[PDB]
Amino acid sequence: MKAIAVKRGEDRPVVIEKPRPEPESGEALVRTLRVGVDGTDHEVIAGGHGGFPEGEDHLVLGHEAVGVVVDPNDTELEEGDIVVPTVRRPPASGTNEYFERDQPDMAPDGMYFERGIVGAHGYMSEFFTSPEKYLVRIPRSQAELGFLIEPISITEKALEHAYASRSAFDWDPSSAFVLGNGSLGLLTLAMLKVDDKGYENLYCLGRRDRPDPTIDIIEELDATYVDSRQTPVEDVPDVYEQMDFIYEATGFPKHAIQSVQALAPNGVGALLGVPSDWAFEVDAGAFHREMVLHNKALVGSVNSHVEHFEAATVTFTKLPKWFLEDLVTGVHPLSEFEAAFDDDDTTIKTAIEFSTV
Amino acid sequence: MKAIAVKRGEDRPVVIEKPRPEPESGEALVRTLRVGVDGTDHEVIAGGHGGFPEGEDHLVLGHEAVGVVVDPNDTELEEGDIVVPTVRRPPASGTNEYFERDQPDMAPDGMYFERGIVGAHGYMSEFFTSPEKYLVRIPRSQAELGFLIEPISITEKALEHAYASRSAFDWDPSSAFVLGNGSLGLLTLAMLKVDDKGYENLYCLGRRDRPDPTIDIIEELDATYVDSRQTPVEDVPDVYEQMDFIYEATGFPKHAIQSVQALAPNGVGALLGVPSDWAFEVDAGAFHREMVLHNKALVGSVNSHVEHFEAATVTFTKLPKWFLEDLVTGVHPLSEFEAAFDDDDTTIKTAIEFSTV
Ligand SMILES: NC(=O)c1ccc[n+]([C@@H]2O[C@H](COP(=O)([O-])OP(=O)(O)OC[C@H]3O[C@@H](n4cnc5c(N)ncnc54)[C@H](OP(=O)(O)O)[C@@H]3O)[C@@H](O)[C@H]2O)c1
Ligand SMILES: NC(=O)c1ccc[n+]([C@@H]2O[C@H](COP(=O)([O-])OP(=O)(O)OC[C@H]3O[C@@H](n4cnc5c(N)ncnc54)[C@H](OP(=O)(O)O)[C@@H]3O)[C@@H](O)[C@H]2O)c1
Ligand SMILES: O=C1O[C@H](CO)[C@@H](O)[C@H](O)[C@H]1O
Ligand SMILES: O=C1O[C@H](CO)[C@@H](O)[C@H](O)[C@H]1O
Ligand SMILES: [Zn+2]
Ligand SMILES: [Zn+2]
Repeated sequence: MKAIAVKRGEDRPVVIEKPRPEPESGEALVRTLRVGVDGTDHEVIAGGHGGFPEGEDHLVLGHEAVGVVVDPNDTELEEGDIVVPTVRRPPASGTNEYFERDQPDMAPDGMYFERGIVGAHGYMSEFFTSPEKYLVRIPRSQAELGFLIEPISITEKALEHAYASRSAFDWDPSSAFVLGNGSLGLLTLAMLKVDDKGYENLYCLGRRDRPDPTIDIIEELDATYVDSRQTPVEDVPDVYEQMDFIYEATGFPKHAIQSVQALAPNGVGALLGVPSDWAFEVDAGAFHREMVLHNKALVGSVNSHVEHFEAATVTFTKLPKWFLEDLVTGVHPLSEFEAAFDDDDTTIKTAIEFSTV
Repeated sequence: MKAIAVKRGEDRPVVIEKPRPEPESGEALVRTLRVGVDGTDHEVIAGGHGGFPEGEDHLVLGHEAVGVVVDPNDTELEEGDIVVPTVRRPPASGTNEYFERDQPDMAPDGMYFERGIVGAHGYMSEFFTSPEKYLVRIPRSQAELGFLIEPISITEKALEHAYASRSAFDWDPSSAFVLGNGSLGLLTLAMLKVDDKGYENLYCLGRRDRPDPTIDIIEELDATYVDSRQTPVEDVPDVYEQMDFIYEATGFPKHAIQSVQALAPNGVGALLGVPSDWAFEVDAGAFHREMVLHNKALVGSVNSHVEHFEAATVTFTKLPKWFLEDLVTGVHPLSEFEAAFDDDDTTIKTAIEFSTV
C-alpha cells in the first residue's frame, strides 16, 4: 500500500510503499478516507516536534483521520462503520495507569506514543489498524469532513479543563479572545460562537494585511480581527476590552505570558500552542500581581480522548455550513498530495483524500 | 475607645482614640478579643499595599480578628457568641453583583473595601460593628486562637480553586511544596499534612540558617526544608522530586514563573503572594511548553468568604496542638502592642490582646 512519510535527514514528505497491515485481536482494519494536515504536521516535518519510531528510517504522517471499517475482526464494530481514530497509544514498555484509567491524554512524556507525531506511524496510508477502544464511530454524513473531529476534540478538552478551573464560583463570561488565525484558532472561534457559556463579544488575533481569507472568516463570524502588529495582546484591554476567556493557538511564548494582562478579573487563559525556545524580559511582578489580586487562571492542554471526540460530533452539527466550506481550502487526491503541504496565506485547512465511501 | 492605626505620612503604628461605634440595623456590636498580625499588615504599614479610607488621616489596622458579641441588636446572633469577621465590605458606591451573589472574594479592584487594608478601618480597636452576614460564629473553645481562622480560610479558598482546576480528570497527588516559611506558609504546610488528598511527601522553601524556629517547625511536621540559596525552585526536581501541588506564599515574582518548572505533569500551582514590581529575563518557551505538553495549571487566589471560614473551624481542630503552640510566638496585651510588629527571624505569628472572654 502507499503511505506518505518523512524520511530521516530528508526535508519533504514522500510516497513510500508498505505492506497492508493485519489486525490483531481486538483491532479492526480501516480503509483511510481523508487525513487532515495542520501546523503540528509542519513542525514534525521541520524537526521542531515529535520523533521517529525506534529502528525505523521514516515516519508516516497524519493524526487527523477518518476511515471506514473494512474488517471488524473480533470487535463490536460493523463493516462500513465510519470511524475516527484517537492519537495516543501505549509506548514500547506497554500499558500504564493513564491508559488503564482511560485518560491517555494526561500521560506525560515517555508514557505514550502519538500516531503521526511521536514514536508511531500515523494515518496517511491506504489502510491502518487500531484497537476498537481507540476508534470513535461518527455519523455517516460527517465522513467527508470527518478529519475535523480530531482538532475539534482538542478544543473540547481545553474548554473542559479551563471551565473546570472556574467551577468553584459563579462565572458568567461575555468576551472571548482567540490568539491565532490558523485552522485551530478559526475552528475554535466558531465553536465559541455556539458555546453554551453565551459569549457576546468575540475577538481573534492575527497579523495579516487585507485582503486575506482568514480575516474574512473572522468578520463573517461577527468577530473582531485584532492585528498584533498594531495592537499587541497586553494593549488589547485599552483598545477593546478585558477578555473573560483567552484561547492561545499561536505557539508564540510571549502570548502565554502577556495573556494574563489581557484577561478580565476571574478570567482564564487556555494554552494550546507548542512553542519553540524563547527568552525575553518579562514584568514578572505584573504577571504575579494580576494572577493573585484578580483571581486569574492559566491552564495548558494537550491531546484529547474518546469523550472529547464524541462531544465533537455534536459541536460539528452546530457549525455553520458556510464556515466549513470556507475553512477547508483544499482536499487533494493522493495523486496531488504535495499540494496539501503548501502553506501560503490563502491555505487554511487542507486534507488528502485516499479513497471515497 | 483605643485603636491601633497608621497615620498618613507616618512610619509606625500608633494608638489613637475614637468614639465607640453604634450598630445600625442588621449589625452587631462586637468586643475585640485578639487580632493577628501578618505580612500583609507590614506591607500596609510600609505603603506597598492597600490605602486609607477617603477623607481620613489614618487607617485602623488588623484584618485577622476574633471577638465576642456584646450587643446583637436586631440580628439572630446571641450575646456572648464568639465571632470572626470577614474582611471585604461593599465600597462607597454601594452593593454590587459580587456581594449580592455572596462571592465578594471574587470582586475586582474598586468594587470592594477590605477592612484594615484598603478603604476601610480594620479591627484593632476595642469594639467594632459588622453586619450579621459577615460575622462567622466559631466554637467557643477556638476563641483564644480565633485570629487564625482568617488566614486558614485563605488557604481553604486557594485549595478549593486549585483542586477545581484538576477536577476534569483523575488526579491523585502525592507531593506538595510550600514556597515561603512565613505564618501563611507554615500554616498551609500543616493543613496539607491533614488534607484528604493524602500527600506523602511535603516540602517547604525558605532561606534561613540553622538554628531557626521555622526550620524546626517544618522538620517537626515531617517535611523537608529546602533552602532557596542552595536549591532554587527550578532545580528542585533534580535534587528532590517534581511536585504535584505548589502553594506560593513568598510574594517573590520569580517563584510565580519558576514554579511551572518544579511542577509534576498535570500539577497545579496556587499563587497567593502579593508581589512588588520586578522584571527579569525568563525562558518563556520553557514556561509555555511545560504548561501545554504536561497539562499544568496556575491559579491565583485572594481573600475568602463565609464558607471558607466555616471550613477553617474544622481544619483548626485537626491541627496538632504542639504546632499551634510553636507557630504563635507572642500574644501581646494592648499595653505592649509595639512588640507585635517586631519582625525578626524568631517571630512567626503574633497577635494583640484587647480583652479576654
Ligand atoms: N495542544 C494541542 O494538543 C495541540 C493540538 C493542535 C495544535 N496545537 C498547536 O496549536 C498551534 C496552532 O495550530 P494550527 O494548526 O492552527 O497552526 P498554524 O496553522 O500554524 O496557525 C498558527 C497561526 O498563528 C499565527 N501567529 C503566529 N504568531 C503570531 C503573532 N505573533 N501574532 C499574530 N498571529 C500569530 C500564524 O499567523 P501567520 O500565518 O501570519 O504567521 C498562524 O496563522 C500550533 O502551535 C500547534 O502545534 C496544539
Ligand atoms: N492572597 C491572599 O488573600 C493573601 C492572604 C494572606 C497573605 N498573602 C500574602 O502571602 C505572602 C505571605 O504572607 P505571610 O503573612 O506569611 O508573609 P511573611 O510573614 O512575610 O512570609 C513571607 C516569607 O517568605 C520568605 N521568602 C521571601 N522570599 C524568599 C525567597 N526568595 N526564598 C525563600 N523564602 C523567601 C520570607 O523569608 P525571610 O523572612 O527569610 O525573608 C518570609 O518568611 C505575602 O506576600 C502576603 O501579602 C496573601
Ligand atoms: O496537533 C496535535 O499535537 C499534540 C501534541 O503532539 C497532540 O497531542 C494532539 O493529539 C494533536 O492534535
Ligand atoms: O492578607 C490578606 O490580603 C488580601 C489582599 O489584601 C486580603 O484579600 C485577605 O483578606 C487578607 O487575608
Ligand atoms: Zn491536528
Ligand atoms: Zn492576614
